[PDB]
Parts: sequence; C-alpha cells; structure tokens
Amino acid sequence: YPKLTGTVIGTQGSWNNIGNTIHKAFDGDLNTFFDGPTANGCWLGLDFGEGVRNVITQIKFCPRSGYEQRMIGGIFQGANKEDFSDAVTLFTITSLPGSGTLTSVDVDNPTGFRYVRYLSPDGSNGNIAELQFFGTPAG
Ligand SMILES: OC[C@H]1O[C@H](OC[C@H]2O[C@@H](O)[C@@H](O)[C@@H](O)[C@@H]2O)[C@H](O)[C@@H](O)[C@H]1O
Ligand SMILES: [Ca+2]
Repeated sequence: YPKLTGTVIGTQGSWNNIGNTIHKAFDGDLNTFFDGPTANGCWLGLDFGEGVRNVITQIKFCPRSGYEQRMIGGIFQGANKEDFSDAVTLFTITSLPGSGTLTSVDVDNPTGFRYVRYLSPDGSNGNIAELQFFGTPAG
C-alpha cells in the first residue's frame, strides 16, 4: 500500500528553538529529527484532510540516532477528531528500535481515520527521526 500524505500536525516549536520541529519527521532524511520543546507531551502526525479517511495498514518509523530509547512506550493512534478523544491505539513501541533505519509494523484495524499521530512517552522530547503511514482510502 502507498505512503499516505497529509498536513503535518502536532506539538509546535523545538528544543532550544534550534528548529528541529515536527516537520523533520517527514522530510525523508533519517538524519534529521523532531526534538520537542518540552520533555513530555510531544506528539506529531497527519491530518489527511476534511472528508478524507484512510485505513492504516502499516507504520514505519526511525528513532533519533543516539536517542532510540526515547521511543520505547510511544504509541501510534488513529482518530477522527483532531483532539484524539475518539482515538484508538494502532501500535505500541515496546522494544528498542534499530538505529538509522525504518522499522515497519503492520496495523490490523479496519477503521477509516482522518487523523493519525505518534504520541511520545515522558522524557522523550518527542524524539523521532522519521514517521510514515501506509494504507488505503476507506471504502
Ligand atoms: O533534554 C532534552 C535534550 O536532551 C539532550 O540534551 C541533554 C543535555 O545535553 C547537554 O550536553 C546540554 O546541552 C544540556 O543543555 C542538555 O539538556 C539532547 O541532545 C537534546 O537535543 C534534547 O533532546
Ligand atoms: Ca527526518
């Protein structure tokens, strides 16, 4: 299934205002990463757009090099409300992701979502180098 496109959404700003914003997780470079402005609460994802819903069949991600531990416990969610109050967890990261590569995980949830995100665990500053969603328009 193809890589899904959308509008990047999530935590605004970056650590020490250096500029490593959420957009660095979608730029195709595994060397660039999102470094959030706070230790906790950081998240990033996509809005596929009004009236657009995709079924998610796979997620790929790559940790920030040297900070792979900061992804453990992170979750990926799908939702149809931008505040994620109706979210369901699509996958939970429970082991250390390999450095410098995209780890691919299958998703088995038939629901169509307008919104998807990665919700980072405490102490991570949202650290992630790259994030990709795959799937198909909801029937
Ligand atoms: O705390 C978030 C922060 O963690 C690392 O930096 C930790 C500290 O490193 C030190 O060398 C000092 O620069 C100190 O100011 C830092 O808090 C990451 O390298 C950084 O990007 C950021 O994620
Ligand atoms: Ca990147």
